[PDB]
Amino acid sequence: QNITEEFYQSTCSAVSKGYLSALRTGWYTSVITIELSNIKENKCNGTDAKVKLIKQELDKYKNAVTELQLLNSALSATGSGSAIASGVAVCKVLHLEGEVNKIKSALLSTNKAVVSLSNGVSVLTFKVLDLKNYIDKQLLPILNKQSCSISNIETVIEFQQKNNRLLEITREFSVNAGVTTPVSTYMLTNSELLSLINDMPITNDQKKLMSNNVQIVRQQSYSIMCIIKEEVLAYVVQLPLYGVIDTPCWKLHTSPLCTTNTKEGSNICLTRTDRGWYCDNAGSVSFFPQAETCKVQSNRVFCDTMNSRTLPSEVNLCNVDIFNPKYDCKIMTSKTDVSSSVITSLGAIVSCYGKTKCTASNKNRGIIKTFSNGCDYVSNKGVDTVSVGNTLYYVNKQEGKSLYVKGEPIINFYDPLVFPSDEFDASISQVNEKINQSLAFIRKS
Amino acid sequence: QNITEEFYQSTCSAVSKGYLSALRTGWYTSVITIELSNIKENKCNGTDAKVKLIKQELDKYKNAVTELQLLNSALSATGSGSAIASGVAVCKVLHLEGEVNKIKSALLSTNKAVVSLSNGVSVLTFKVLDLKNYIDKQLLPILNKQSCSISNIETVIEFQQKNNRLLEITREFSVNAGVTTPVSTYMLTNSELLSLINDMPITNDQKKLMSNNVQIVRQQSYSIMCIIKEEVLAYVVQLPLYGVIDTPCWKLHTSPLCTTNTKEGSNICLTRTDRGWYCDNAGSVSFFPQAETCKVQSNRVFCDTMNSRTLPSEVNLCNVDIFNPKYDCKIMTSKTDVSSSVITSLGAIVSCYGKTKCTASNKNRGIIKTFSNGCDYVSNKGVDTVSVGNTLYYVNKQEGKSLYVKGEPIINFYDPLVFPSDEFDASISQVNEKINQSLAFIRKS
Amino acid sequence: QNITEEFYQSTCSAVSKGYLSALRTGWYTSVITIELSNIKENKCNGTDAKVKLIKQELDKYKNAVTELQLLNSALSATGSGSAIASGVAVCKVLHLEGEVNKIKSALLSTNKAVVSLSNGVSVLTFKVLDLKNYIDKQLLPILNKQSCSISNIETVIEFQQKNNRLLEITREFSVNAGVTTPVSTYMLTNSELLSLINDMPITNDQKKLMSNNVQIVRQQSYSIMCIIKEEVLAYVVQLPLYGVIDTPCWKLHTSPLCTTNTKEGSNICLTRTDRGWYCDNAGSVSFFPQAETCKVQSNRVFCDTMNSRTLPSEVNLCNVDIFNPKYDCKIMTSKTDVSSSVITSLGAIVSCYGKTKCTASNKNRGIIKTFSNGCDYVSNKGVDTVSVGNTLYYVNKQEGKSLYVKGEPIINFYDPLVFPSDEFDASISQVNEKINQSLAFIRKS
Repeated sequence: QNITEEFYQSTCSAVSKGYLSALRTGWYTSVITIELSNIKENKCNGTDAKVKLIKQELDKYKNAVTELQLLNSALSATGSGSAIASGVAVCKVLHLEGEVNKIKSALLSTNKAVVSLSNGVSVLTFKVLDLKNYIDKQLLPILNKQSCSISNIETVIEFQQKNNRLLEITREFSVNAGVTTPVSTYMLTNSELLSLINDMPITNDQKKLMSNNVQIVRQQSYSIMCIIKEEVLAYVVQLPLYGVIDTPCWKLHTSPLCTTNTKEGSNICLTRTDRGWYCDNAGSVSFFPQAETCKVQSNRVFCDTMNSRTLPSEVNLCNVDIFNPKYDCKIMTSKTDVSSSVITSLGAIVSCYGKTKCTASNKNRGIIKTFSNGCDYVSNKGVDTVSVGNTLYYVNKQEGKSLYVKGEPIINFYDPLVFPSDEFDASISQVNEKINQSLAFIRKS
Repeated sequence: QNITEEFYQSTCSAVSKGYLSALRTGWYTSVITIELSNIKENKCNGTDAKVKLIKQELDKYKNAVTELQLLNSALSATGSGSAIASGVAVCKVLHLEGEVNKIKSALLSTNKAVVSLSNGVSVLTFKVLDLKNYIDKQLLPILNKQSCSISNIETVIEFQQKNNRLLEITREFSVNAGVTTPVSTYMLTNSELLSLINDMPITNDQKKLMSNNVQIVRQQSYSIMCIIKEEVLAYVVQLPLYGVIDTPCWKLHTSPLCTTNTKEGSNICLTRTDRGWYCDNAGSVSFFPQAETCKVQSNRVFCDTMNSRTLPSEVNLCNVDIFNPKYDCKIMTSKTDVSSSVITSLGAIVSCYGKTKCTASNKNRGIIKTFSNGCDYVSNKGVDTVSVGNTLYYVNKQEGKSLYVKGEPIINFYDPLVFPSDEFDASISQVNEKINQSLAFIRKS
Repeated sequence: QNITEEFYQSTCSAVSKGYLSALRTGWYTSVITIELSNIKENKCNGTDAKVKLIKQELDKYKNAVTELQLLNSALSATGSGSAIASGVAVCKVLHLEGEVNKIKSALLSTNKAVVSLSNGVSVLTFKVLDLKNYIDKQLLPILNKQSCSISNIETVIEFQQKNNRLLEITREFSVNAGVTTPVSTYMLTNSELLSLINDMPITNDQKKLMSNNVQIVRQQSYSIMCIIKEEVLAYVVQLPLYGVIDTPCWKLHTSPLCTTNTKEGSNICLTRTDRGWYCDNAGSVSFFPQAETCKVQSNRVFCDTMNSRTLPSEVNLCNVDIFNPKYDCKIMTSKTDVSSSVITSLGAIVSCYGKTKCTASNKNRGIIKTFSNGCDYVSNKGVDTVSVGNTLYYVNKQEGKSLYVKGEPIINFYDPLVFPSDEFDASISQVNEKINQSLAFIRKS
């Protein structure tokens, strides 16, 4: 079994079944903190070049802290916006009153610890960088003098190494208005992310999914700059929670269906509008119109429910009978008979109209299929490329069976004289109720 | 007062009033220069590892300069494009003939100075990096020899520190075709940007707005690579000017309005198309259809006028009476009764149709409101989340009064048999003039 | 000659002729390899600060390698997707079985060498970094001991310099799901890219085009992370091939055309929908609807054929006679008489309707042209800016002749009572066949 595909010659559409859902439904916010060192501008009387490198290094530390302070203005938000709303809610708790002392006390003994906030949110806190312990115990005795004298270059490089992460975090936040996605390694390293997942209150099997797909979790996470307060810098990393797992998913590919009679071009067209990803979800179906929202790993589909529409489960009847009386299947009518192709999971839909050259070829055996006027389909078995006019498409070399469901093209059932041929967002019954309107004008006059 | 909100049950739309405009209307171009050092490839006879680090460091300097020279090809542009047209105009003045000597003479004594160009543009010039003074007075005597001998690692690190900014500037320009936005700290640091704002010929109050919102000025600025010429590298930072300030702004949220009779789904819908940001501007109204163009800070709305349409001030009458005879209010008709929600500034519009579960809940008190078939609205008072089907929305926790304007849903005034139910971009009178067309066909036959 | 422009008052459209095509039609994949050093975690007994800097430096090397290993999960793909399909095909060959040994043997003696793969693809292989030779011959004898003793800071900096490129490559790949575009200098330096172009099996003249436009080749290239296998890291840089060169290209600008009678606003509009870039290509015309797909250098247009539609060459007849019986010209009808402007290559189209102030001005001479109600056009000769309402447009200061083709506005030929004024995607004959439908209802009743 695994990934299969069904093409409907009747409706010029294909369905890629066999996928398993993982759907984002929740968020887990985590507060990542960096201890900072509050220091006044010292005046080391000596002009030692070893110290001058430390002084200008310290200025980059000061400018980064100041840059982070200029982003706190940023945080107030509009309007939906709901993607980071759970993380922004945590930043507001960090302001009052003040809640930072509880994070300092918990991270005073360790680096990763759980903290309960004043609004009930129990957050995993992390201490990824301790700049305060460094600059005070190893840089303070160098500048806290008249003259400078004792200073080594290993401390200059050690400072640049411990500093660098901060500069990187500030740089990413600066050119992203305080919110970045995906979450970079500098925002949260893999060892920190893998440890963070293992400590989250989630299922034992949900941990293995996020651990086996850490690169996907980053692409669906947010890093939100919160406060800079009392020798502490804090930002929230908002991790996704997948409440819908292992339910079936299928991808719908649609292409224009037009009549191909010998006339100059006076033909009627028809195109299904319900293309996108579909996944069973809580007795209904979550529909994702923008395919760029879902990321497919192998046979698994990672989507965000916030970018989805929920349809009745009867929406799948359009893939069995477009004229079913249970669900009014969505179509659109026009006369734009321009050739195009869609590359499916295990094949390619080709809508060839006019004088366009539509072929499917093998890279060593030449052309193996030529498409006639109308909507057709070819499997990826033996095919390497698809050519429509002057643009070349590459067929997916994924293994799987393709089922060609032969059927009469639906557009042939309509009389072109009575056909409403410019419906932008209609449906099957919506076209039928308009055909009856035109027939009433003609017969009863 | 401050931020308030009005919901119109009649038209399924809400207005978020109480905002204050800042609108970009102009540009201030500034030329940021880096003195470079023109050096031929020296052959230091010794293989000293301290010098080999300087030699490969110097190669990164040469490759960055060469990379900047490959971007000057880039600059010619199409086509609108008008965002950087004022900055590109300055780059063309820098080419002739040559104007760079005037920038060298002005920046020979200081770092920030005003320069008048050959085409009347008086530009604030900046000298942010002096690589020529460094490599000639501290790196030239090291390689300008047979053997190498005297060379310290502090000079190797000092070179990497003075170099780094340049490498960063070239890297950002390289992967952005010579134009970057927002303007990063490496393109122009905060102290440089804050100083640059204080020297601009603008109002005393306009300086405080840009100084208090430096992160917003960056997001609406452009860094444009100009020339590399005579031991000088120059690029233009194009800063925004806000000519419209403190005028009222309001955001319009619209949602589908459909009849909800018990039939299988044979209902007529209606949706206002004029959603977006609106701001009073010079006796008219600037309309921003793409909400992503405006950035809201607190009660202040930062927009770019180049991405806006100018409508008569009577367009606000659609928020008082959709049937007013002064302005033909824009709507669209369809039959897509699919449930959805819109999160407003101080609430949420919910369009619930069919069997979809539409609720609004508090995180500790449970469900506090359930939405019936039709278009309704709930305030953010006491509400934490909104659920429509399988997708969960977070309501904005901003403080403000919400006004529920009760009224008969406008869709109930239309006879479904005579209703043109697939108008993609129509209006109130446009639907009425089409209803009269259908009534003339039926009665006078 | 060179760049010229023709404005059609009849159809409210302008054509920017005189451009020369370069069209992507193929891909050249190149495997860029970095030799890595497989090392177990040593325990240098001494706590030497010079070695502690090497140890933490070595950890960044280990984390980057681990980060690259977490991206190999990523590679499986959907669905079209065809942009990197030729590069993904090479990554799959690198997996079996194993093909990496052939790359090691070829790059054992040199750095750039040609390799023939097991699936016939002859790929240019590159060895841009030799970390294995460094860490084994200069870092292994430092940590491969009890105690540590001999260790210099020049080796610490040398390691950071040789390391840095790798960290950069991993960072870009990490936040881009293993595929980056444009190809940065760290993925492939200019000297490497210029050398790579010179060794490709392409025409002598095609090499000069890619060498003279290396910044454009990067913007149309892809860097694809392949495998990490046997002390080797490999990623594919997918370079564009331009099979269509020096064929004519022209850009079509369209704007709404509406009647301007004195009524309240009861006017009919008409707008050509076929705007975009057009280039002659293999006896047909490649049409690029999204202008952001093509990049114009001087008079040369760089486009990707995968983002194009192929139309019959008769599509240009709409720029000579919109009513020609050979090609049914695509238009759309509405009543949205809102003022707007389009900046062409050598002028500006202005659609002024209602009470909107539409002007074209010179920066020193003031207003030089005021636009009346209707669709007009002004050349860039003497014009600096165009004002429509509250938004200001900058006209392109490119040199070239503009031809004003006077003609009766096409919208004046239609009777508003019989005009179908809400066609979303129609054509000339499509509107005529609908006008005849309404005339049959009225006369034969």
